[PDB]
Amino acid sequence: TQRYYVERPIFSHPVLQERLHKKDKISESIGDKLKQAFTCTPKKIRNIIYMFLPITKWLPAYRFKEYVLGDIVSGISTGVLQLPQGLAFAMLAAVPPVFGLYSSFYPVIMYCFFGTSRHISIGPFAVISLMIGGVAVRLVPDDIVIPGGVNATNSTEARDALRVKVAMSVTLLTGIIQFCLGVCRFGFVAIYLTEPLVRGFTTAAAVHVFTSMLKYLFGVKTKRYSGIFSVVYSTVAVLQNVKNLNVCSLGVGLMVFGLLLGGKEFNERFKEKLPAPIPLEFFAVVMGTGISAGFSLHESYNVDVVGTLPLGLLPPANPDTSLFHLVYVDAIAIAIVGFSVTISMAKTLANKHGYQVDGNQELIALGLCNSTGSLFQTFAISCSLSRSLVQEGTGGKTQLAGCLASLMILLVILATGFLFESLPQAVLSAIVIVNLKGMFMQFSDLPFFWRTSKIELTIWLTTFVSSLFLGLDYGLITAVIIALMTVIYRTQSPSYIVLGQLPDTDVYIDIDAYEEVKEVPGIKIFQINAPIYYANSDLYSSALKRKTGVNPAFILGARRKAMKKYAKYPPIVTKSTLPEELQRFMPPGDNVHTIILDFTQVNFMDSVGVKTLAGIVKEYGDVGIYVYLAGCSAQVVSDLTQNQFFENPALLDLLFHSIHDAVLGSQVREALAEQ
Amino acid sequence: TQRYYVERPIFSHPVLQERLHKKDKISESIGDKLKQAFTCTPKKIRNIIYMFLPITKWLPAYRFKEYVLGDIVSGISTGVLQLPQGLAFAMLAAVPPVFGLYSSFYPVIMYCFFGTSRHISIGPFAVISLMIGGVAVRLVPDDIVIPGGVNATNSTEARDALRVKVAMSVTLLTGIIQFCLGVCRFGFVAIYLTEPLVRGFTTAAAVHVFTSMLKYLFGVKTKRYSGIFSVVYSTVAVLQNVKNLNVCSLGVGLMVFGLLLGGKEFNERFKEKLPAPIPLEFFAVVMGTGISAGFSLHESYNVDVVGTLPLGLLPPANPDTSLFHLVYVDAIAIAIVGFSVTISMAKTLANKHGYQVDGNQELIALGLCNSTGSLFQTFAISCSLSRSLVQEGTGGKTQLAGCLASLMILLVILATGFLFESLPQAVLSAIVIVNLKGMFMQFSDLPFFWRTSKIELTIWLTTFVSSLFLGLDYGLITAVIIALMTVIYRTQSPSYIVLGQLPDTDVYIDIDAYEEVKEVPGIKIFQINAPIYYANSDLYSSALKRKTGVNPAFILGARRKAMKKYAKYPPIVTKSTLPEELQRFMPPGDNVHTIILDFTQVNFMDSVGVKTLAGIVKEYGDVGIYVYLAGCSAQVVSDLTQNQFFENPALLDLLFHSIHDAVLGSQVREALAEQ
Repeated sequence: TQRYYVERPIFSHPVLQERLHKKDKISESIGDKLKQAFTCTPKKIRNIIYMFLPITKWLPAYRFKEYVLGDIVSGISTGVLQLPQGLAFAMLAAVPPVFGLYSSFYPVIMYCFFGTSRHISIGPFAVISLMIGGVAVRLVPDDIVIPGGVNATNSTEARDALRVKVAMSVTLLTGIIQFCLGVCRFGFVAIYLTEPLVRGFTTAAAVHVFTSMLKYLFGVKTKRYSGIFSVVYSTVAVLQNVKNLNVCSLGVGLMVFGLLLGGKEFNERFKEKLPAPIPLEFFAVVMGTGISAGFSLHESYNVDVVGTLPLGLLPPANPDTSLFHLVYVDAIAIAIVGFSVTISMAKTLANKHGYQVDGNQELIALGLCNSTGSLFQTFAISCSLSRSLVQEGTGGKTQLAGCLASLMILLVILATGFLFESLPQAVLSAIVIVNLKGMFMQFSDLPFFWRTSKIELTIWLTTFVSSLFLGLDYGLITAVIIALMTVIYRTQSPSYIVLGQLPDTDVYIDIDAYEEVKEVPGIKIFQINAPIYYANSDLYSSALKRKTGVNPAFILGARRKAMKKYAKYPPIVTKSTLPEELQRFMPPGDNVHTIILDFTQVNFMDSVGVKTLAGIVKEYGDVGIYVYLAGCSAQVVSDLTQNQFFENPALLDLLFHSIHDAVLGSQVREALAEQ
Repeated sequence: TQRYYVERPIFSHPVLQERLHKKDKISESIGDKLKQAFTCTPKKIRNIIYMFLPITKWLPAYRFKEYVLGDIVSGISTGVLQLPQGLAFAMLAAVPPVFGLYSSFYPVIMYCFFGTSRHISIGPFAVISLMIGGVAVRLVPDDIVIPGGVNATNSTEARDALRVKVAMSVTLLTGIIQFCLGVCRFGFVAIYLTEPLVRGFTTAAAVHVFTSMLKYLFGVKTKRYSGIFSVVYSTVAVLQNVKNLNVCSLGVGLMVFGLLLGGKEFNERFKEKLPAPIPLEFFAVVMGTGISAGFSLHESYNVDVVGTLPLGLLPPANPDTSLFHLVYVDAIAIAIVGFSVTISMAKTLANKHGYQVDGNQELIALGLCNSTGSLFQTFAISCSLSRSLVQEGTGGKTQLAGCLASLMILLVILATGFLFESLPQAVLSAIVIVNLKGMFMQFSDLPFFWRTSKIELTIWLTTFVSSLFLGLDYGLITAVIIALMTVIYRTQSPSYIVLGQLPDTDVYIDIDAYEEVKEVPGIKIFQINAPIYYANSDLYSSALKRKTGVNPAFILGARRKAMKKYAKYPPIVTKSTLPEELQRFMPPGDNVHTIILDFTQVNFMDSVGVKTLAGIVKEYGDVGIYVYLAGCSAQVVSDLTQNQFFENPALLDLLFHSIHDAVLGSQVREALAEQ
């Protein structure tokens, strides 16, 4: 009507090509673009400093008026949750518990200096601690009888110190690997961690942490498992040793568990203006240690206890390097899983607040944290998932909440430690299990991805199962590979639709979707929303033949049967005119004379796709049906040209700019044929 | 001009949707389509019989007049090449050589009954024989001293028989696995074997066969290697034991090698009308055995010899099944690699002649061949690559060439065998090495895929290297995974191009490609030829901001700096009109008022892509720039709707049917704004 007036000639490929002339587009010194900048410009230097060491821009652009309160409250809460988590993951690392406080202190300040994620908290992260403990057990097994010299009982201090040394070596190697990956721009790999992949992976990690804390909650001594089917073995071992437990350890653990669930529900449900997310975990830990000490619980009823915490800050003893030959593989595994968890949580919390986390810079910061921690008697670190959620939800505006947690841990390690000596391990297990609630709430993503899109649900469930039953490392690798497989599947099951023309317009849409579209007579239009490549070409050809209802093989068979019933410079022609007897013995099907293949949606093709297109064109030409490509893009035209599809026959004339151009060209030649 | 006259109203999404009404499209009993056919129709029964047991259609549709000559000549040549190849692969399987003739006899007739590939020959295929020999060595090592009873020298017959039993068990398991995969429609996986993948894999297999035949060519006894870096270990072992060789074995081997190369060049170069591809290999083997016997070569100069061939056809002794517990994994590996090689060669020879090979039916036929062979004292089988090329090139029109080879092997095993007793292993090694020439000629694909397309070259080289250095099994798996990774890369590096309008038409093409396209004033058009999904969204957004030259963040910064210099039911609005002071202090850039995102090429999106589009629209709306989606397909519109992108705001009005519709709608609203 009033608008959209075109009045333009028929643009086949040769017409549009002769209409317009190419440009130069060849810029000089291309491919060596970054060689010739290398400048000492102040802006570039400040940008590099901002990118490597972001605290140069964190501090000056600080907003006191509200961030002071936000970070104060969030840091208080996150350090409160940090102390018991650090202790529990330390005792789970087969390392004396104070090294958990060291790991909760040093890497936090190092990340503050070098990290970019606003809402993140850095600590032991029990699965990393599990791998560290498995390595320590492997290198320093329990049965080792060392000639100490005093000829006394087999004190565990020597074995514990050897395990600590193993932890130092492996964590230093992970730090070095992480830094080396970070400088070499490996953080780009963090783009393959989808949202459902991250959700499933973190939920599997939460299930791992739960099944790990089970054995301390029950007060049961069981053999430590690590590797593949680790969670299954841990759970079955706990259930096999469900007998001979410690009834009082369960009593205190479940008591603090129930009171802590009640407190969390009280604190979340009854949210008001002035009330803040009270530090429940500190109350839990102080009541637990008070009950344990007042009732002599460790010596009366034989409950497992944290034990003695050697006070003071130890000097930076340089670690050994001769255990790398034995720990390189598990150092690689620890570094990979730590980076994956850190970037996954930093990204899923950056999505909520709209800021960009550089995966490479996260990797560099995490590696430097791990290395300096190894220098300062610290095992490997990562992002604590539950503490990250707690710091985010409480309103941590900057990294200063992490700093506040670090200084509270510093207070615990310098002044106190007399106090938390008599603390049941059940209290720590209950605290960790309760704080896994934020991770466990991610199971609501199953109905969501069921309604929204089942490919994302498949990614979620596959990541969850693979990451739960295998380790987080192998589970993560297989989950990423399968998430990438989903794209191949999505290009392997396209939507082949036959198009029909909206009357007296140029709009071509699905014939069997809107009933106001009547396909133009004697023309069939095919349309695939996928690239035509090796994993897709045969399906595309078969679908064309099936859906258009025009199979050249059946047509040739019909010609042969009709003939049977009748018994009563280059030499190139791309179109064999039909030498039929001009009879009706063939089935009275449609009299289609051309087929238009819509390549607007076809992103690319490779050699197999071009071969199958040559086959399609040749077959339909042999039967007597023209084939037109419509809307071929420059990428697709180049992919057709590189392969020997245009040996300059009248094949460059089969291409048209759009579907309507192809329809009009076919109608024009059909009218010309009647002349 | 004369044609292409549209004269149609502006079709935004709501206008086109209200113009036309949806159909039903809901067919009854959908999703259970194959439940309600289950017919005894004669056509369906004959189709099923043709599909499972194709010899029912091979024989009746046979064309004597030319296929008789073709199959006669091709069968003669292929059986001639079959005999020495069978013997060599048998002695390489750590199995006495006659079982090579059994393997060359029974599975060939079984495949004739059940196989679909016209141009294929079935035999031992030295790498499969290598895996079989490795399994036999593992289960029956050389050092085993069995109490035979005669208390004589440690005769190898008992050890050889135990190795044969192991071969029986493993090949029966491979046959069962292959059949079970074939019935369960596993042959669809053969669609992921690209052309370059197949070429690289078969060239790596040829290199494997060459390095395997080296040690028999040199007459050197070396430890057998199998597994990962197998070829490297075999070659380094041969070169380490390059000393203490057998000079006469090398003499005869290189003599027949040179004469055979000369004969092959004579036979191929001097091709004429009446001359046929003479059976060179039979002359080679007969001269070799004549020289070995006449000069007493095995006992005079100590050359390795084929040995005695126990005459006659052995009865179908049923194999044991208690070795499955030990050989299941290598049976799976053998079945996978055998199917991969068979389908790869059958497909690459079906491409030359234009006929379809059902991967599932190939798998079923190969499994039945392996199983019945295990019943008849046969080790595992596959498609011989060199013999497949020889049968194809000589002009094998049907499977009867395979039958002729099988009957010639039957003649060798029933009548002769007295003769080939004194045959040097060097002659067989030279024959195999010479016949690897067809596979080695595939190295010409490197310049071809260098000029044509470098993704295919990357697939070729990666498949070759991975399949050569790892085994064919792990190499094949990694090659397939990387070939699928290339599609992810191809969607991760699209061609972002800014479009410009061809004057007074509706054709929009690249601005910096043709210099006759002038972009419409105050509009920027962006265009990606890729899906917008998780691995692609951030790159797409950054590329839009960079290439269009319109970054909302820099624009907001410019507004803030201008303000600084000045110091001298639902509540939804998708477009924040600019509250500027109406001043020029901002940089004098373009005054773009809308950005049109071309989604014609966008095949699909997932949750991450829809999130980044919501972000893009929100950002540009906040700055004061409209964003229009142009050409969204039904798949993309559904992907936008499932995710909460249309919460029925004026967002369903941002979609337009085509680029020109979006341009005209933006110009219309801009004109209306001036009112």
